[PDB]
Amino acid sequence: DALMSRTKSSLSVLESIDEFYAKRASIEREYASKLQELAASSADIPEVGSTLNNILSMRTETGSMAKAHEEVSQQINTELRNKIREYIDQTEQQKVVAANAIEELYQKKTALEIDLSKKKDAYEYSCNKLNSYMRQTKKMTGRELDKYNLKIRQAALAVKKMDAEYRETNELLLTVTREWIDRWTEVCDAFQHIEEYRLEFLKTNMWAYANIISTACVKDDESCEKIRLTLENTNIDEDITQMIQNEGTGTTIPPLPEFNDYFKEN
Amino acid sequence: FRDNFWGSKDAGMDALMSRTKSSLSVLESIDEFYAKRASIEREYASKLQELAASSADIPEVGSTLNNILSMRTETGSMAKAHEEVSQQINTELRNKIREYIDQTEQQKVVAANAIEELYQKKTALEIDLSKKKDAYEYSCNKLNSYMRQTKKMTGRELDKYNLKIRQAALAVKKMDAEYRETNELLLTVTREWIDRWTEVCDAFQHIEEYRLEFLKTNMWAYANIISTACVKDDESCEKIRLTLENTNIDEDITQMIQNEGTGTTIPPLPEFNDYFK
Repeated sequence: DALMSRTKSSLSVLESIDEFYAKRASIEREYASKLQELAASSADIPEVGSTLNNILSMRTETGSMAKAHEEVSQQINTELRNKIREYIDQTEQQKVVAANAIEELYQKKTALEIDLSKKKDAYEYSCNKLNSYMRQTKKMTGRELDKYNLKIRQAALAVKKMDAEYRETNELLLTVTREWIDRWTEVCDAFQHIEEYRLEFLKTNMWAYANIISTACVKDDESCEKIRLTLENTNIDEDITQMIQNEGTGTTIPPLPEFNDYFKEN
Repeated sequence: FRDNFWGSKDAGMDALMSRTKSSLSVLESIDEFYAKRASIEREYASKLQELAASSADIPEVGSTLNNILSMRTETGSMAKAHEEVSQQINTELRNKIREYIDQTEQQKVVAANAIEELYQKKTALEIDLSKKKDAYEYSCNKLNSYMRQTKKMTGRELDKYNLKIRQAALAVKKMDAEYRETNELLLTVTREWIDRWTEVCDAFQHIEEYRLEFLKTNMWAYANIISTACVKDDESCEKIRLTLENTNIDEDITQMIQNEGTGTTIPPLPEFNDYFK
């Protein structure tokens, strides 16, 4: 009944899925965030002049350009902060090994001492093989072939010695397993501890996953509220006024043609 | 208020002809800015609904299967959220910029229609009035040269003076008909030129007080097209955390180990008194 394969297969499924979570986090920033982090800030932030002479209707354009960039400073944070959490999968994907390679090899050694001792017991099933040949002497003595009784002594002394083996191998193999019913309950209990705390790790480390992106959502949303604030301070009648002084060409009327006379210099 | 755009002759028109070409260069720079932001977000949703829908079969199952899958099914919510963003940018935002681009160029013709008619009519007279003042002040040099030579060479002789009255009629001729008249055709044109030009400055001022309000109301749409995604993403975050509060530790009740009735006493007892006794 080598059913340690079932509790040892539970360990094959604790790291083949932890790999997926760490693969997902490792992928949800290079296949998701290496785009906005890069494309938003990098491809943007030029010195292309807004060329709006309006000191105010220009505050809102750069405000839209700035908050495009103060939106990307927040997807970079997730790219950083969430690849500084996948590094907590390895403090479980390899810390669990500290909790499952210590009381596993220490339990393997005893688990095979049983295996050959029982094989030594089934090998010492000769108490039966000489009992079979003992009875067949007694069976054939009903015919009385006159000194089979000497043979019967032999198998009688033989049976005595060879069950003294069987009783010896049986009491030993008894406590070898009686001390394995005990110690196997300790791996049953220990595995149910760190296969129950792995779930608290999974749940608590995934609850801190959305709280890592919910920050990102509230960041750029709060930054979008800043594009509407910069967009409310605009007062237009003062704006063209400020813009006229720049592009102003002339304020006095083009004086009219007057008829120049003859006595100008007479 | 925009009366103060007169200047010398053509500075005003060219100062106002550069403002429209610069104003148009503001909106097209704003238009393209959406196009660049558009495909950026469009690439964001491509990868996400790729990443979300690229599901695979792994030994996970049970009440913890919800949370892991909750994470996969909310990366497709982001894609849907940010595809709408880019969608709302090229369909609504960019296209409505192309609206005011064309509406205004068609309105920038109606405003100043006959400006070059009067500007060139005013120039024709300006130079032609200068052609006439040119002759008038050459016509008076000769007269002075005939009334100043007679000044030093006084009337001490007997020569017919008809040189003066012959050319005095010229001075009146060239002056009156050709200067006091084209200086009055220029006046009536000028007084209308000031009128029409004053109404063209007023007409673009009104246009400029729209472009500023339009840009504000357009970028306000831009801000709220993004806030659409932000609350969508934020709401789908509690959906992750709603499915994490649903997780109790009973998934280890999903047991596969074959036990509970095994591990017997095992003191093998073949005494071989089964029959033999």
